[PDB]
Amino acid sequence: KVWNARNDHLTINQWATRIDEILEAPDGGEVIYNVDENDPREYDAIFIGGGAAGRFGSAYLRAMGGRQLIVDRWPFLGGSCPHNACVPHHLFSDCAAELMLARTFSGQYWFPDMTEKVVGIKEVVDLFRAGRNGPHGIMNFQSKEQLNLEYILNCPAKVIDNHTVEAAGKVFKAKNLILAVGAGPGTLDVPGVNAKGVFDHATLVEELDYEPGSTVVVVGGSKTAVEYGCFFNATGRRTVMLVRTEPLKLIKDNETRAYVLDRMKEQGMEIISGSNVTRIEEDANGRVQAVVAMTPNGEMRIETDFVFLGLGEQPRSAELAKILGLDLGPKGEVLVNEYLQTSVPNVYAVGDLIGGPMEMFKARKSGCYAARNVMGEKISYTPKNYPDFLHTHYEVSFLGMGEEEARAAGHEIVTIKMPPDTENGLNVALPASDRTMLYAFGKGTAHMSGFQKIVIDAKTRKVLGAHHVGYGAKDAFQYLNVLIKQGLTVDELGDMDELFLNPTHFIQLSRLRAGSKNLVSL
Amino acid sequence: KVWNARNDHLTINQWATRIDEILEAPDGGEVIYNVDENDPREYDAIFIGGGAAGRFGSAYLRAMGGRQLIVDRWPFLGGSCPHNACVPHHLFSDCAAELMLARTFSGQYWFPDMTEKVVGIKEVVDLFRAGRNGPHGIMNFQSKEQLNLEYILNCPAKVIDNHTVEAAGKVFKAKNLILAVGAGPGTLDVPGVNAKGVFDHATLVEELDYEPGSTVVVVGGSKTAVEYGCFFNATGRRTVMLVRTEPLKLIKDNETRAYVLDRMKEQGMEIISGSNVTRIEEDANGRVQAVVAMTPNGEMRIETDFVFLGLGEQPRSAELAKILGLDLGPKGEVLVNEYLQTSVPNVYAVGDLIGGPMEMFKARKSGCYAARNVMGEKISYTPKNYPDFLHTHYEVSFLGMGEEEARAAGHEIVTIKMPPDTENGLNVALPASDRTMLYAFGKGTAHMSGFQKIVIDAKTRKVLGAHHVGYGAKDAFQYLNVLIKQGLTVDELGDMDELFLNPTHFIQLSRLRAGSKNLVSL
Ligand SMILES: Cc1cc2nc3c(=O)[nH]c(=O)nc-3n(C[C@H](O)[C@H](O)[C@H](O)COP(=O)(O)OP(=O)(O)OC[C@H]3O[C@@H](n4cnc5c(N)ncnc54)[C@H](O)[C@@H]3O)c2cc1C
Ligand SMILES: Cc1cc2nc3c(=O)[nH]c(=O)nc-3n(C[C@H](O)[C@H](O)[C@H](O)COP(=O)(O)OP(=O)(O)OC[C@H]3O[C@@H](n4cnc5c(N)ncnc54)[C@H](O)[C@@H]3O)c2cc1C
Repeated sequence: KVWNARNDHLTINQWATRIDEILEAPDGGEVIYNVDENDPREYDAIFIGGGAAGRFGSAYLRAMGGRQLIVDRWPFLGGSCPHNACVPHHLFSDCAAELMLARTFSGQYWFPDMTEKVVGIKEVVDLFRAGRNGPHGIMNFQSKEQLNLEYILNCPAKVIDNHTVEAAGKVFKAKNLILAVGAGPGTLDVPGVNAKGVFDHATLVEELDYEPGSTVVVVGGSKTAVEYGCFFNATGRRTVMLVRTEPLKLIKDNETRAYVLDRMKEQGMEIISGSNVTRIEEDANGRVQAVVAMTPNGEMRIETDFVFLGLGEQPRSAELAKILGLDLGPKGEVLVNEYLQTSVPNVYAVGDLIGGPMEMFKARKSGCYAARNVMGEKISYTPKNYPDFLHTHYEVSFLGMGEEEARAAGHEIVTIKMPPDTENGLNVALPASDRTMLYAFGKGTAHMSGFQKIVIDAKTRKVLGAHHVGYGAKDAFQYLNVLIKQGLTVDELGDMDELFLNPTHFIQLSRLRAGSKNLVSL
Repeated sequence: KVWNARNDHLTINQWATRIDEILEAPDGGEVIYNVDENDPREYDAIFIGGGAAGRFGSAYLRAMGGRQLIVDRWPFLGGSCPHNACVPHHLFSDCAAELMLARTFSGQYWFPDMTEKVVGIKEVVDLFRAGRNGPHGIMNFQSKEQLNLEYILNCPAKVIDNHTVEAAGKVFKAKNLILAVGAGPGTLDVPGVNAKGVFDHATLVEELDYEPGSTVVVVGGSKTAVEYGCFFNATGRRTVMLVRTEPLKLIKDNETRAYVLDRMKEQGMEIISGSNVTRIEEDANGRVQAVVAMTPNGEMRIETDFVFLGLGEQPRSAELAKILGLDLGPKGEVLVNEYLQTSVPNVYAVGDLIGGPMEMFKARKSGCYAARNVMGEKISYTPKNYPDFLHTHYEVSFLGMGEEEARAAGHEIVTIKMPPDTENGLNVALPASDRTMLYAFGKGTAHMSGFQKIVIDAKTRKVLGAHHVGYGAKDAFQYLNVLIKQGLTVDELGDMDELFLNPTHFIQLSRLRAGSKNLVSL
C-alpha cells in the first residue's frame, strides 16, 4: 500500500518501469511516498497536484529555500500534457501533417498510394503508450535526486482544511496551500455517452482496445477537437465534426480562420455548425453504432463505431471549493486575484483550475508566480496578450488582434500578407518555406503553400497582430509576441535579419512596406 | 532582339509563360525593355543586377521617390534564390527531412519499405523547374505594374563608366551606380571538372538530363555542400563528401556541430576531412566515371557518374573592378565602407559581391540600405551578430557564441540544454516538439529527437548564444536573436510565454534555472 521511496534512489529507467507497473496494476498500485523526514521547517506550501503548475511551482519554491510537498493521484509528476494532453496530441498532429502530405502526393515520388489506405490509429496511440513513461521516470528521478523536491505520488489528496492536507494515511500542515489540480475532460449529457466506442483526449490513450472503422465523429469545434479531428481525417476516415456553435472561434482574423477551414473541408472533413448530439446508438454488446444529432438543417444519423469528444476541459474545483469554500466563476474556475490568491487566505489556485487560458505556460507561470508570492513576494499575474496556436494538418499560430478586430477597436489598419493579391489567388508558389515547399511546387497544390498576415496601424505604424498558417512559425510567435509587446513598428520589424526562406516573411515585407511614405497598399 | 514591354501589361501567367520561353529559347531570347520614357528626372541609381539586393533596393528607392533602373542577364527579377539557390535548396531539404523520416520507419506505420529504394533526383529537380517560373512571373508583374519599377531583363549590363551604363543597345546615365551582381558558383581547377557528370548548385537545375547512379560525390564542407549532400544521401545513394579542411565549421558550438555530424554519419554519409580532388575520370563519351582524390590517409578512387560541387560562391567582381577600378579583398569581394560605398564615388556594391555573410537578409538590407544612402541618407551597415542556419536532414539554427567560444572570450559560462545529462544520454524522448515526436517515441530513434543548447554568462546572466538541431526553430531565431541583442538575461527569458511543445525549450528551462541562486548546474 505505502512505499517509502525516500531512500531508494531508483534509476530513470527503474522509474519508467516502476511507473508502468503502478500505472497498470489492477488495484491502483502502491503509494510513492517521498518526504524528507529530517527537515524541521514546516511546509511553506503543499501543492495539490504535481503537474505542469504543481511541479514547476514546487521546483521554484524549493529553489528559493522553501520547503514544499506535492501530492498527486498519478504515480508521476508532469500533469496531463505528457500523459494524455499536449504531447500525445502533438504526436497525432505530426502524423496529421505527414499524412496530408503522403496523401497529396499519393503514388508520386517516394510516396505510396494512399488511395483506399486507412492508417492504424490504435497502432500509433499504442506507440505513444510505449514511451510516454520515459520522460515521467525522468521527471520523477530528476525531481527527487537533483531538485530534492518532496512529493507523494499515486495517491489522491485530502484537503482537510486551510492548513492541513492528508495523504498516504498521514497528516500534513503547511503555512500555505496552492491548488494545482487542473481541469478534467469535458463531457456530453446525452444517452449513450458511455458506449464503448466513445472517447475523449484522456480516455483515448488508455481505452483504445480496437481499431476504429471507416467513419469517425468528433464533437467540438476548438483546439483539441480540430487537432484530433484532422488526425483521424488524415488516417483516411470520413470525419464529421459536430460543432455546437462555430468552429475555430479562437482564430480571430477572419481570412486566416477561413483559409484554415477550407483546407480542412478540402481534406474531406465535414464540419457541422450548430449541431447538438441527440444521442448515441449502441450494439447488443454495448459499443457505439451511430450518432444522431440535431443541426440547423434537421436531424441526421451517422454510423460509426468510434466517437471522439473534444469539448472544453472542466476545472476540477467543485469538491475543493466545497472543502475550502472558495469563490467560483461561471465555468467552475476557482477565482483568484492578481496574486493567484483565492477567496480563502493562504490558499492559491494556479492550473487550468483558474480557467482560461488553459495553456502550459499559464500553468507554469501561475504555479511559479504563486510559489514566489508565498515566499513573501508580491508578484501579480494576469495573462493577457499572449501568443497562441493549434494544429489541423497545418500549424496555426496567432497573436494580437485579427484584421476585423483592429478596426472595431478604432484603429486605421493596413495589412501585409502572403500569398499576395494576384489574379491567381492562393494558387501561387507563395508563400513558401520549410515543409511547404512540395505544396508550393506540386501540380495544383500551391494553394496549400500556406497562409499568413500581419496587422499594422497606419499612423503609429505599430504591429497589432500576426497570423500564420503553415509550419515552423509557432516557436517564432513566442519571441515575436514579446517584441510586439514592446511596441514593434513595421519599420523596426523590417530592420531585423531574416532567415530566408522564413516561415514568416514579415521581416522583409515590412522593410519594403515601411519604405513607402503611406503604409496603405494591401 | 529588343522587346519594348513598357506598354503591354502582361498577366502574371503570361509573364511566367513568357519567362519560360525566353529561358528556353536557343538564341537567348529577346530583351525585356521596361523603361518609363516620359519621366524627365535622371536615374538616382542604376542597379547592376536585379536579384535579392537589386530588386529590393530598387523597390525601396522607388518608394522613396527616386528614379531607378535594373539590368540583368536573367529574364526575371529575384536572383539566384528563386531559380537555383535558396528555394530549390529548400525543396531538396524537405525531401531530405522527409526521406530520413520515411527511412527510419521503413515498412512501419504508413511508411513504405525504403530498403533498396532510391528516389529519383531528376524527378524532384524536374518538379522545381516546372514551377519556379511562377514566382518570377509574379516578381516581374508586381514590379512593373504595382511598384512602377523600371528595368531591362535578359540582357547583360555594360557599365561604361561611373555614371553611365549600356543596355538593350541604348546608353543610360545615373547620379549613382549600385552594383548588385552577386556571386557565381565556386569551382575546382582539376582535370575532368567539366565531365558531363559534374554539377554545382546552379548547373544542377539546368543540365540534369539523366538520373544519377547508386553513388554520389560532393565536394565541400559547409552549407550548400551538406545541404545537397544530405538530400542525395536521402534518396538512398552512397554519398561521400570530400572536405578540403573540416565540415560545418559554421557551427561554432562543438557539441552542437558534433551531434549534427554523428547524425549524418548515421545516415550512411561518408565525410572526408583534409581531402582534395586529384582528378575526375571520364568515359569514352565524356561523362564522369570516377573521382580520384588525396586524403590524409593516402589517395583513394571512388566510382560515380554524378558529382556535386558545393564550394563557396565567388563574388562577380573581376570585370567590374576592372572597369571602375574598384578595391577588392583577398576573396574577390568588392570593398565597401559602412555606407556600401566602394573605392569609386557614386558607386555602391551590395550583394554577395561584398562577400560574407552571403545570405538573403544581407543582400536585401545592403541592397536597401545603399539605396537609402544615395537618396541622401547617412545610414551605415556592417553585418555582425546575426542569426544563421543550414540544413542536413535536420534544421540547424545557431546564433552568437558557442560554448567553447564564450570561454575563449573570457566569459565564465553555464549551459542549459536538451536532452539533459542522464545515464541514457541522447537515447531519451527529449527533446521533442513538432516533427520530432516520432523519432522521440520510436524504438531506438530517441537519440534523433534532436539537440539544443543555450550559453549563459554566470554573473550578468546575459545570453551569449543559442544552438538548436531539429525543426521549427529557424524562424524563431530571427526574433530570439533580436532579443538576445537587446541584452537578454536568463531571467527575462524564463519570463516569456512558451508554446509547448516548443522546438526550443529555452523559455521554461531558463525560468527554472534562473530561480536558483547560482546558475551553475549543467
Ligand atoms: C489534448 C490537449 C492538448 C493540449 N496541447 C497543449 C499544447 O500544445 N500547449 C500548451 O501550452 N497547452 C496544451 N494543452 C493544455 C495544457 O495541457 C494544460 O493547460 C496544462 O497541462 C495544465 O497544467 P496544470 O498544472 O494546470 O494541470 P495538469 O498538468 O493537467 O496537472 C494537474 C495535476 O493534478 C493532479 N490531480 C488532479 N486531481 C487530483 C486529486 N484529486 N488528488 C491528487 N492529484 C490530483 C493530476 O494528477 C495532475 O498531476 C492541451 C490540453 C489538451 C487536453
Ligand atoms: C545553393 C545556394 C543556397 C542558398 N540558400 C540561401 C538561403 O537559404 N538563405 C539566404 O539568406 N541565402 C542563401 N543563399 C545565398 C543567397 O543566394 C545570396 O546571398 C543572394 O542571392 C545574393 O543576392 P545578390 O543580389 O547579391 O545576388 P544574386 O541574387 O545572385 O543576383 C545577382 C544578379 O545580377 C545579375 N548579373 C550578374 N552578372 C551580370 C552581368 N554581367 N550583367 C547583367 N546582370 C548580371 C544576375 O543575373 C542576377 O540577377 C544560397 C546560395 C546558394 C548558392
